[PDB]
Amino acid sequence: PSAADRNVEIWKIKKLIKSLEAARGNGTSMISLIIPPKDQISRVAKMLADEFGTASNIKSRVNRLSVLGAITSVQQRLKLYNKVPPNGLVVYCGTIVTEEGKEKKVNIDFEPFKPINTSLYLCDNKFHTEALTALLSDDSKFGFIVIDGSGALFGTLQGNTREVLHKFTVDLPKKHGRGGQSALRFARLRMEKRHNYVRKVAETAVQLFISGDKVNVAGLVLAGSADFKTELSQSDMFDQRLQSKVLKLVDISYGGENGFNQAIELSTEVLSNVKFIQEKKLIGRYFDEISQDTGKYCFGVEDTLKALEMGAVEILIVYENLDIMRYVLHCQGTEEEKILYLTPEQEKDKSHFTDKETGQEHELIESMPLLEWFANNYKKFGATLEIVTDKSQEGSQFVKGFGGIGGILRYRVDFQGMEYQGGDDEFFDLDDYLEH
RNA sequence: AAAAAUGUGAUCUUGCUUGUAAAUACAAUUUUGAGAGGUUAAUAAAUUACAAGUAGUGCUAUUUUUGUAUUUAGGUUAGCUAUUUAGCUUUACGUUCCAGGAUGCCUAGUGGCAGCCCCACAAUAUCCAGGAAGCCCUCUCUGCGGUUAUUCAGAUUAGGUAGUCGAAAAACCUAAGAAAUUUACCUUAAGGCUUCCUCGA
Repeated sequence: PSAADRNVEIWKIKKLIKSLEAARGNGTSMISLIIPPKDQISRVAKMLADEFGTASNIKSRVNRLSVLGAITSVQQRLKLYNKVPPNGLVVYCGTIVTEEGKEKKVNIDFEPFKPINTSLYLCDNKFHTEALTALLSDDSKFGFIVIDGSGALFGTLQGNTREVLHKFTVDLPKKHGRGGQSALRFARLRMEKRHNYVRKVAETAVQLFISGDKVNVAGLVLAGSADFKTELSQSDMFDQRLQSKVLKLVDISYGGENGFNQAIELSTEVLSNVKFIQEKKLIGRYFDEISQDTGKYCFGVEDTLKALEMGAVEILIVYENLDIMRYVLHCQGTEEEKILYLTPEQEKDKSHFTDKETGQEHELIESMPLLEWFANNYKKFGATLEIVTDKSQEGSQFVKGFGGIGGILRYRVDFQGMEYQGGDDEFFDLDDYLEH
C-alpha cells in the first residue's frame, strides 16, 4: 500500500493491455501464463514439460515448432526465478505479426499487483488481458470476517484474489463444573460476562474495519454460527456507521477455511447488488434535484471538459465503454488547427474526417481518448471520478442526451454547450493550436 | 693350599631346609596398521654372610708345621633327534631374539697336535631353563571403510520421475564383507493412396 507507486503499476498494466490486444498470433503460437503467489514453481515447470511432450505427439511439423518454441521460451524465464515472489508473476510468450510483414518476438515477465490464485495458462491465437483488467476495476476489494466459537479469522477478497490478514482465538467457559456448586446461576452471570466479551470482540473487529478515520473495503461481510454474528451485528459500539453496509449474514458450521469460504461466495453476489442500489440512492437524489429545476447538473461531452476547468464539479461520472474520444484536426488551409469530439462512426473514417450534413474539412494526425485523460487528471481539477454502467434505466437516460460522460456541481453553474445544456459557446478550436 | 696337636666332652665349621640383604643385556621377529590404556594375568632362581634345626657336624670352637703357589685355567646348566652310525638348538616351554650364574663333574694325563686347559678321552647330572621383545582386549587417527539427514547441480536418458553414479554435505565412527548391481516406470489423439480406346509417310 504505497501512494503513487500503485498508480505507476496501473499505468504499465493499461499500456500492456492495449499492446497485447493489438497483436494477433496465427494458430496456437500465442501463450499466456499467470503464476499466483505461494504456488510452487516445480508443479508449473512439470506442467510445462508435460505440455512439451504433447506437442511432439501432434506431428504437425509446422504447428509443433511454434508450440514448442512458445513452451521453451516461457520455461527459460521461469528458470530464472527459484521461488515465486509475493502477488505472483505474469509472463507472456509467443510469436506475433507486425506492420510490413515483420516478425516480432515477445518475452515479458513482471510482478503483478494484488493478483492471487489466478492459475491461468492458455493456448490460443491471442493473449488474454482479462486478468489484467480485474486489477483495473473501480470497486475497492471485499472485507470478510469469519466467526466461530473456537476462534476468529480475518481476511479480504478482491476479484478472484484471496487474502488473509490476521486471526486469533478465545475460549468460552466450556466446562460447567459438576463437582463445585454455586447452584444459583452464577454461570448465567458468567455467560452474561461472556456476552460482553463477544460484544467487545465485535467492537475490536469493527476497529479493524476502520483505520485513519477511513474504511479499508467498500463492502464488509461477517459470518458465524449459533447466531453469534446476528447478535454481533447489532450493538451501539459495533456498528461504527458500517452496520448499514453489511448485506448478508450467513449461517455456517465447522468454520475454518471450510464452510466459512462458502459464506463469502454468497455474500459477494449480494454485495454487487448493494452497489446497484447505492447507485439507485444517488439516482433518487438526482431526480429530486431535477424536481427542484436548479439546473445545477450539466450535460454534453464538451461541457464536461469545460466543467472540470472551472473546478466547480464535485462529482465526475464516466462509463468504461466510452464512445467519445479527443481528436486533433488540420484545416485544408493549414493555417488553422481544430478540436472536436467524435462518435465511433466518425472516428472510424480517419482519412476523410468529414460530416455529411455540412461538408466540414478535417484531417486527423493524433488522437487521445477521453476516458484515460479524465482518470489521470481528475485530482488537479478537484473533481471525484466515478465509473458507472448503462445497465440501469438512469444510465440509459444519460446515453439518450448527455452521452458517455456525466457531471455533478458543488454549486449551481450555467456552464457552456447546447442551450438546454448551458451557454451557446459549445465548441472551440483553441486546444489544437497549443499542441502544434 | 697340605701335615704337629692341648683344647672348647675326642670333633666339623653346615652340599640341606627355614627367616634377613644383592647378580642373573637391550633390541629385533610377532603382536592393535599405528599411538600403546592392560606390553593385562600370574608370579619367578641362585651364589656369598648370620641364627635355628639338624641333612652336616658334638653348638660354641683352638694350635704347630708345610706350601711363591696345588693358584689353575677351560668348559657343563648341552639339548633334541636316529635302529645304528650319527645327526644336531645362540635356550623356548603364544610367537620370537638373547644370559646363561650354582652345584658337581670332565679336560689337568693319555692318542693327534709344536704346544695346550685345544680335538678325542670331551665330562654326570644339573637349581632357574632366566631376561628381553609381544597386551588373544579398551580410547584416539579411523586399518577394514564405511556409514549417514541431505542439498543437489550435475552425470546418465529420446526426454521425464525415481533409482544408480557424482558433487557440495548435518552428523556419526571403529576393529580388516575384503563387498555389487544390469534399474525400472512413464508419453505419444487422428499419418499420406488416380487410369483411360491411334496400330503417329
